[PDB]
Amino acid sequence: GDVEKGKKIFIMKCSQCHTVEKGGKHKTGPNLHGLFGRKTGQAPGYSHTAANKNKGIIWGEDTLMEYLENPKKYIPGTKMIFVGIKKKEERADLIAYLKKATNE
Amino acid sequence: GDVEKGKKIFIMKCSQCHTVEKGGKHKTGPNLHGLFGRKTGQAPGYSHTAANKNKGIIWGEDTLMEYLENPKKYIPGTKMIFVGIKKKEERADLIAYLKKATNE
Ligand code: HEC
Ligand code: HEC
Repeated sequence: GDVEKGKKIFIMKCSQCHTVEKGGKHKTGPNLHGLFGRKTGQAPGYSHTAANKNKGIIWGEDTLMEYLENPKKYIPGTKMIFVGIKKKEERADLIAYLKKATNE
Repeated sequence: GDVEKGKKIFIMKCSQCHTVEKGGKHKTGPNLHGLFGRKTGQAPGYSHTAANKNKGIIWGEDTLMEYLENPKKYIPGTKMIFVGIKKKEERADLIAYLKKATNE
């Protein structure tokens, strides 16, 4: 994926509720630093729903591709109220950005 | 926005389900008094959906512009069954009316 395009998608669609940088603030949603390789619902210092804590999957490209297409379908009971990103290429670009931004 | 045009839009498209005045009754939808500056899904005495309670954003001009364009896109799971207002000028006029009427 294209990280430059992914950053723009993040700003447009996600930044209302999330930060990505190390030590970045929790907003409506959790700060996402450290996301990849982590079990669902373990953002440090954030109060997740039981649903997000109990999904049990490991965040990576494939599980994010599915979640971000339709969050409530993947995690019924989530408090993330976001319709999803329909286009596969857009999710791929977004996820490439997240992979970079949440690990630097 | 044009408050007088906004009032007409409100009567035509919204009043079947909503009141705006202080102490106004809940109908299908919540009374909207006090809307601006409030987090989503906090209308006093009204039973909101989890989705409207969890969206977690603050109502204001920009967030209402987006919500009213396509309610279910912004708040998937909403029980507000309303298509939206397509035209930006109409949304802006409506929102100007709401900003006045829900604060007086
Ligand atoms: C506010 C209306 C949100 C928008 C827009 C987006 N997200 Fe979100 N997200 C939000 C909340 C409230 C939560 C917690 C959900 C819960 O039930 O506890 C989340 C969670 C996520 C997660 C999971 C984090 C984890 O398990 O560690 C991810 C990966 C996530 N959000 C990503 C994300 C992206 C990439 C968005 C733009 C496409 C996005 N969210 C939008 C609230 C909101
Ligand atoms: C009945 C068919 C509706 C019409 C027409 C409109 N709205 Fe509505 N609205 C309705 C319901 C049942 C709800 C509650 C939704 C839920 O899931 O809990 C709402 C909610 C709103 C809100 C949010 C209120 C809040 O979070 O405090 C707003 C701002 C709102 N409605 C505005 C609104 C406007 C301006 C309308 C005309 C364009 C309108 N609604 C139509 C039901 C119905």
